[PDB]
Amino acid sequence: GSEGKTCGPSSFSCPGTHVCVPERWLCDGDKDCADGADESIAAGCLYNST
Ligand SMILES: [Ca+2]
Repeated sequence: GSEGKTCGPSSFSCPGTHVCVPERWLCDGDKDCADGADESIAAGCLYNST
Protein backbone atom coordinates (compact mmCIF):
# COMPACT_ATOMS: atom_id res chain seq x y z
CA GLY A 1 0.00 0.00 0.00
CA SER A 2 1.82 3.06 1.31
CA GLU A 3 -0.59 5.84 0.31
CA GLY A 4 1.10 9.19 -0.24
CA LYS A 5 4.27 7.72 1.24
CA THR A 6 7.01 8.12 -1.36
CA CYS A 7 7.51 11.78 -2.27
CA GLY A 8 4.72 13.20 -0.13
CA PRO A 9 3.51 16.84 -0.06
CA SER A 10 6.92 17.99 1.16
CA SER A 11 9.23 15.58 -0.67
CA PHE A 12 12.91 16.48 -0.35
CA SER A 13 15.51 15.42 -2.91
CA CYS A 14 18.90 14.04 -1.88
CA PRO A 15 21.88 15.93 -3.42
CA GLY A 16 24.14 14.23 -5.94
CA THR A 17 21.16 12.09 -6.92
CA HIS A 18 17.42 12.06 -7.66
CA VAL A 19 16.07 10.42 -4.49
CA CYS A 20 12.97 11.90 -2.85
CA VAL A 21 12.16 11.83 0.86
CA PRO A 22 8.89 12.96 2.54
CA GLU A 23 9.26 15.64 5.21
CA ARG A 24 8.15 12.94 7.64
CA TRP A 25 11.36 11.09 6.80
CA LEU A 26 13.44 14.29 6.77
CA CYS A 27 15.85 14.11 9.71
CA ASP A 28 14.06 11.09 11.17
CA GLY A 29 17.17 9.02 11.83
CA ASP A 30 17.16 6.86 8.71
CA LYS A 31 19.80 8.26 6.37
CA ASP A 32 17.80 7.94 3.15
CA CYS A 33 20.20 10.21 1.26
CA ALA A 34 23.57 8.84 0.12
CA ASP A 35 25.23 11.40 2.41
CA GLY A 36 22.46 11.66 4.99
CA ALA A 37 21.53 15.03 3.49
CA ASP A 38 17.93 14.66 4.68
CA GLU A 39 19.38 14.23 8.17
CA SER A 40 21.59 17.31 7.77
CA ILE A 41 21.28 21.05 7.14
CA ALA A 42 21.45 20.17 3.43
CA ALA A 43 17.75 19.36 3.66
CA GLY A 44 16.96 22.40 5.79
CA CYS A 45 16.98 20.94 9.29
CA LEU A 46 18.45 23.96 11.09
CA TYR A 47 15.88 24.22 13.87
CA ASN A 48 17.25 22.29 16.85
CA SER A 49 18.05 24.14 20.08
CA THR A 50 19.14 21.60 22.70
CA1 LIG B 1 16.21 10.80 6.73
